[PDB]
Amino acid sequence: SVLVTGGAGYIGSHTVLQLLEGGYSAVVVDNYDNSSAASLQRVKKLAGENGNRLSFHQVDLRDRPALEKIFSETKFDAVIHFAGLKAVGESVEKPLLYYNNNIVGTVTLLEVMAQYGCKNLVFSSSATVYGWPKEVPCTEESPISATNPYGRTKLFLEEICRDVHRSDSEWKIILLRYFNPVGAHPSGYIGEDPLGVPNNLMPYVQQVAVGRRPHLTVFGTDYKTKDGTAVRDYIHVMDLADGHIAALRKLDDLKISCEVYNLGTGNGTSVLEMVAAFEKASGKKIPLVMAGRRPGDAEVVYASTEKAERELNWKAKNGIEEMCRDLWNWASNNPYGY
Amino acid sequence: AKSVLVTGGAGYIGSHTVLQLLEGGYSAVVVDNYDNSSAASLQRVKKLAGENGNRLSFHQVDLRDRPALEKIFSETKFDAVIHFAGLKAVGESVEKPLLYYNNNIVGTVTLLEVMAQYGCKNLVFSSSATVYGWPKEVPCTEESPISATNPYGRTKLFLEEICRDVHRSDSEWKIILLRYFNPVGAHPSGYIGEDPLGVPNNLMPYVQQVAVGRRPHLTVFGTDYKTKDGTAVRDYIHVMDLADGHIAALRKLDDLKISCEVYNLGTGNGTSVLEMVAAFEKASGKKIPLVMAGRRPGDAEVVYASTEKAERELNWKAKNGIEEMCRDLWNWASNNPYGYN
Ligand SMILES: NC(=O)c1ccc[n+]([C@@H]2O[C@H](COP(=O)([O-])OP(=O)(O)OC[C@H]3O[C@@H](n4cnc5c(N)ncnc54)[C@H](O)[C@@H]3O)[C@@H](O)[C@H]2O)c1
Ligand SMILES: NC(=O)c1ccc[n+]([C@@H]2O[C@H](COP(=O)([O-])OP(=O)(O)OC[C@H]3O[C@@H](n4cnc5c(N)ncnc54)[C@H](O)[C@@H]3O)[C@@H](O)[C@H]2O)c1
Ligand SMILES: O=c1ccn([C@@H]2O[C@H](COP(=O)(O)OP(=O)(O)O)[C@@H](O)[C@H]2O)c(=O)[nH]1
Ligand SMILES: O=c1ccn([C@@H]2O[C@H](COP(=O)(O)OP(=O)(O)O)[C@@H](O)[C@H]2O)c(=O)[nH]1
Repeated sequence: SVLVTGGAGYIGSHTVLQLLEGGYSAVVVDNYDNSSAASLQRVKKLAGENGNRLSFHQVDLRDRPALEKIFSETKFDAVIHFAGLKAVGESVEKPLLYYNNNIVGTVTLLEVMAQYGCKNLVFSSSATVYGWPKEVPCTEESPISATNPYGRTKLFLEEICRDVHRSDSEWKIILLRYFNPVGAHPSGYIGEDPLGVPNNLMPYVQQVAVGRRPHLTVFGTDYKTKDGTAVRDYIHVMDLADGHIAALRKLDDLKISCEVYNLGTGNGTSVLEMVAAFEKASGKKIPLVMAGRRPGDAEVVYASTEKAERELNWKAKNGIEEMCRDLWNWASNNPYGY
Repeated sequence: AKSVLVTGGAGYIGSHTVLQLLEGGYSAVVVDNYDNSSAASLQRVKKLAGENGNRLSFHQVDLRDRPALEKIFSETKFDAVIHFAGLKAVGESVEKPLLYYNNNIVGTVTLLEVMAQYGCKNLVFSSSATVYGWPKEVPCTEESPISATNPYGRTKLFLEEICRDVHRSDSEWKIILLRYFNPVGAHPSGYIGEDPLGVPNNLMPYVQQVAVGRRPHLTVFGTDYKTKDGTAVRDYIHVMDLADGHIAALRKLDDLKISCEVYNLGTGNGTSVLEMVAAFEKASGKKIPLVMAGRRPGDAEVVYASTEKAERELNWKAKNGIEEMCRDLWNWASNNPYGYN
């Protein structure tokens, strides 16, 4: 039995489905800031028999009575915490919004969790905590420093989790630094369906590919990379989902405390390479506006996979070609989302 | 004709600072939740401010209570906000980090948001020398590396960062981050001073608690340091001089080429824990039984301020020395041994 925060969202979507399919039970809480209930209806059907073990509610983590009601009626073995705003660029423009939602929401969740004696957490952290890396592939113990308010929320919230653990050794925490999840379930029955104007690269791309946005703005062209565009470690959302189930099994291992794990593929890809990958998979051509660097972006970021392999027995198995096929497969069949 | 909201204004530094605002011609509205104070301090500031008492207003309000705070900002054109409110004990922060993060960050964020809503984007923030961490170079300059070593110190580091983010987001904001060193003492009248609720975590309130007989002994946190007496060295400033620094900061806030500046408020001198205990014993005539214990989680070896920048840009320099600090502490305590009764 698992509480999934922001589980109507992109990665949450997929992870819930994986939980359901792995024998677990799931309660989702989500305020539908960047998702709708409709995504979980599709996870329900897609999950088949196991779909009877999913239940979901419209709750803001900051609504403490609403969240208390949730933990009242169910004992949680673990919380998986995906809820938050996640856009570097929105961040720089709207810092309070982000410290409000991410830190206040999370602090409330940690407080309620303790109050009801659920003290095992998997936390959605981000490669953004590496800020602008000095070193080729970012290890877990690389220097941690943020560059923008979203980065700082995640960095701050990791430090806050370390502080909780240290205060109270009943707590079992795993911090997962996701690099750049992309793709969809290969069925194409679910996928990324952000509300509002999209912020992430590939939901923006899919929407341009389908008529919903006029062009993709490329953020920066003078980077010190082989084609001038920024480089990221793009990872198949389904691999990312699976790594959460491995986090979950790791939670009651030997003597875990407050462990951090990168979840990436270890390979860097430029924004243009991603475009071109997407165009290969889609056969559609993406109009591009070349713009300046987006405030807050790192230049090259990609994972060390070694710690996650050694300790979670987890590795990503899909490559770019798969991520784009699955995305296109979801996008083709679901051009307006849900 | 100037109007100031003081968060945490019932507290040690807030109380003294509110008094100096009043004597200074300012009008002050205080919002406190009496988590670590009582109304008595502001009753007493009123009387002491004399005629200027008429310009003090005090509401009992938690910064996290957004409706209440909106009400306050509705009814009064505030020219600037001094934000003192928060939990401050590093020992408690380690045991209860959520309390600290919750109160300190939710509290501040909600204030920043209400301020921005009602067009009051002038902030003077209670930061702390604790964000200097374990400093490589002393004196500690406003340019030096910043860092925290415990939850409390994280709330100040993180909030400075947030203020910096808010500034970058929105150039209307003018923000001074005041890094207090170690406030000590009381109004020389003896009529007000520090009175924390429950167990004091700061060194000198704990000392005066032992001296009047509330507390059996002072635990010395560290005797194995690389100081002249092996005890931790800090920069202790008269709270009354700290308060004048706020007046200096408010004046400064009315300068064009300001946006988000750090100023140290210290004396620039270091004093061991045992030197402060010796100086208090001289001021009071009391013996302070000492338990020698280990270092406190996060404590720095040596921390004192560079005063250079605050001298040049704020036109402010601490005027009281250690003897004066201990004289007024004792003048307040002797007569109010258990605080506002
Ligand atoms: N997608 C990425 O590239 C990436 C990379 C690293 C880390 N992350 C983090 O992973 C998590 C999930 O990412 P995602 O791509 O699934 O984002 P998403 O927006 O698809 O999902 C997040 C969900 O959180 C919900 N939510 C937001 N604030 C909430 C609140 N206060 N209370 C309740 N629900 C709330 C949203 O409605 C949304 O459904 C986030 O914490 C994000 O910051 C994402
Ligand atoms: N005193 C020091 O040694 C020192 C050193 C560095 C920084 N500081 C900072 O200076 C500020 C003032 O310190 P102080 O010595 O006056 O402490 P204090 O405890 O006397 O003052 C804090 C005041 O804030 C109030 N308060 C706390 N949380 C509140 C909330 N959520 N809403 C409303 N009121 C709230 C308390 O009731 C109290 O009156 C604090 O922010 C502290 O962290 C103090
Ligand atoms: O409209 C967009 C969205 C993203 N990106 C770039 O694509 C990469 C992936 O960014 P995204 O926002 O998806 O994730 P982030 O790396 O910020 O977590 C980065 O180099 C972004 O600058 C871009 O150029 N245009
Ligand atoms: O009960 C106490 C409180 C404080 N200190 C020491 O006194 C100095 C100042 O402590 P305080 O907490 O007042 O100041 P901070 O350094 O936290 O701002 C530090 O070296 C503390 O270790 C101590 O020995 N015993």
